[PDB]
Amino acid sequence: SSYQIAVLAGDGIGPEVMAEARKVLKAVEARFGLNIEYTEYDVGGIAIDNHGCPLPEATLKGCEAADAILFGSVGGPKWEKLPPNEQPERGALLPLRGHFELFCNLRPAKLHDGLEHMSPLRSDISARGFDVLCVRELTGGIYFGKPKGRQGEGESEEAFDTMRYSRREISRIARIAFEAARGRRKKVTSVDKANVLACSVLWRQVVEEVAVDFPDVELEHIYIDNATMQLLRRPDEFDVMLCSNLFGDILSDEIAMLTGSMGLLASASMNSTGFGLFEPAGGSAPDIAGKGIANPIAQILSAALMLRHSLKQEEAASAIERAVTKALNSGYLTGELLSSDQRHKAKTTVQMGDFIADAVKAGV
Amino acid sequence: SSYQIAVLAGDGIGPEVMAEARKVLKAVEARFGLNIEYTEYDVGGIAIDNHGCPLPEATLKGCEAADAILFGSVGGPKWEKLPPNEQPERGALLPLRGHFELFCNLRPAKLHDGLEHMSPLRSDISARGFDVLCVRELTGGIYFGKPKGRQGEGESEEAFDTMRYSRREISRIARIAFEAARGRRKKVTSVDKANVLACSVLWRQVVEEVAVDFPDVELEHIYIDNATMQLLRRPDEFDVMLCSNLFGDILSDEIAMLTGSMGLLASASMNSTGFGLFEPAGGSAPDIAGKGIANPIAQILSAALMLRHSLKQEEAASAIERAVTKALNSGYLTGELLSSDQRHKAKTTVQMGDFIADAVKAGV
Ligand SMILES: CC(C)[C@H](C(=O)O)[C@@H](O)C(=O)O
Ligand SMILES: CC(C)[C@H](C(=O)O)[C@@H](O)C(=O)O
Ligand SMILES: [Mg+2]
Ligand SMILES: [Mg+2]
Repeated sequence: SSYQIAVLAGDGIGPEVMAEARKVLKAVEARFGLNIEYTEYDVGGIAIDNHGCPLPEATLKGCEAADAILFGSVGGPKWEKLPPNEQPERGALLPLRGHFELFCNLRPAKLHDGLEHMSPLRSDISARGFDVLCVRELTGGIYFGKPKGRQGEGESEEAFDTMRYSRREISRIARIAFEAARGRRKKVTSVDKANVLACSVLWRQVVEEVAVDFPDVELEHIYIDNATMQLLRRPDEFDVMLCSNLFGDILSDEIAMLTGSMGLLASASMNSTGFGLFEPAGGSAPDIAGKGIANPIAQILSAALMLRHSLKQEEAASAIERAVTKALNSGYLTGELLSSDQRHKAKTTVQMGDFIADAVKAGV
Repeated sequence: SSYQIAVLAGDGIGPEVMAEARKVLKAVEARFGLNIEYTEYDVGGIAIDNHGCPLPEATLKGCEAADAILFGSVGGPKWEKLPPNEQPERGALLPLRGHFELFCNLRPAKLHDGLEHMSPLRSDISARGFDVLCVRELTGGIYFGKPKGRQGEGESEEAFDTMRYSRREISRIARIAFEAARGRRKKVTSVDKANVLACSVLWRQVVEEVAVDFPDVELEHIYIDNATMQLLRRPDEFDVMLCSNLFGDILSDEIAMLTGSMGLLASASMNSTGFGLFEPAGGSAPDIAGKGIANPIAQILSAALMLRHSLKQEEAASAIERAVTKALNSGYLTGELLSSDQRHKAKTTVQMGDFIADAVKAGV
């Protein structure tokens, strides 16, 4: 039967990189005999312009009818004057995560062979490589906890946010981390602030409870402040990093920047039934939008993660991943991945998409 | 009149680096005619061993009678089996900050001339230098907010922590940041998560209120996740970074590690009357304790900050800072500051203290 994908390209470079993801997907559909239908919906900035809000009713209903959401990027200068609490990025993402109970965020990041020099780390550290999967709990903690608000006036006006976690919420994300570790390098590093936070005392406790089901996986705990430091000295010693909502927000961006290659990084946000939202790690880069410069790899790898986790099409997901590897080691690189004495070897967004789609079609 | 200093050397390397701070201070007392008396008290690990708790009554009362606290480092392997919530570091520091209302934490970090190569940043980034002062609010936010605890049992057992800030608490730390910026490079960067947290919406609002008193200082706002990334790409563009409690905990460690030289970094925690606690940024390094290897610079610069901020002895504080600079550019370096082909040029803890004290005495 026909899978149904909701396509939410958003703002900035979203539509131009989404076009290349669709191109690649068409090559995969033909090679593997998949029947996939796509419907496009406004989200973010474009939705505010066209409908008055960043997540229109029609869009939300469209996602409810889909097997997965293939998401681009949202936001730009034009809407920053809106209060930070009505801007498009938060306005679209928090309710989507909340509505669909997308509790599990996966953010894989690795240094690719040959591109170590783009990392902002010292060259002897980046030479060692790294490959870290950040597992972030997405629907609990301080993002959605109540009470939240403010009271009082004048000097004594106060605001409050509540961080809350239940054993059940911790155990379900921890299990995901352990199962992932089992397929990787069998180490989970859980990140908390258990010397200060009641939530973190419970976090650490529950993670140790879950660990009894995985005697083959090594478990260590690290404080969030220390983790930001250790990622700079020994990123090669981490495998799976397991984080609460806010800690994962922070650490995943640190790790992404350590690659030096955010155009290569994708993200999956999923619920327990396998429905998810799949997006590039980076932003909407409105200043390069419309010029065919943007790197479509992150959006293409988003589609690969969607095939794998939501559609259960492992062979098709793998084929995309290998087509990307082929591009990277055949010199098909975009401008931001070249030292700028090389900048004239740069491929455009379309050339990248064509190459990758052709590779899939050729049986890579 | 006689100043009174409470000396809390703590664990690990604390006592051996504290001895060098006292040595330097004796040279300063003679050169500037200061009358300072010191009383030593147990804190941390040693206090648990000798008194059953990390912050004995006698120690707390001793700090109440002092003009300032000169603090070493607390913690070590021996006490980690204690729950993270009874260990010495949290057990000593949170109640001290709480009791004395030490709302303002200053954590200056800079790359020193000639030591850029110790930074874990790529050499073209570290070559540009940086000098960032982290101002962290220390007594509010999620560290001390109520309610805090847990309820329920089994799968539905839940924990909670509450982040709370008042206009008054935000305005007082913001003013400190702006006044510091005014003496530095006239830029404050305020760090928040205003797209998610009610506290951060209020934070950003109050900081903009305070800014009207400082039309000469540039103000920008950045999200905490983005800040962790931008520190890796352009640390030279930041001057004063203004942070809430938890965000400052995280960012200040990231910045410290970017120096590559944590043995050079000191911290001040102060209340509005000028009483403070002054400590090295790093930990107690129990594995090198007792060998005369530890770098005493951080502890010596702690004493300089104490002279400046608590005792109002600017000339004496400055003299120490220049004696440290003299050591660094006369090849007086400890082992961790040398590439290990150079490791035999290393000076010991005592040699460093002697050199620095002699320099102060010679009128540096
Ligand atoms: C836009 C914002 C609400 C979001 C988050 O904080 O989760 C973003 O920073 C992220 O990492 O996806
Ligand atoms: C020991 C711990 C409570 C403390 C904090 O979180 O403030 C420490 O990490 C720090 O940075 O001083
Ligand atoms: Mg983020
Ligand atoms: Mg800390």
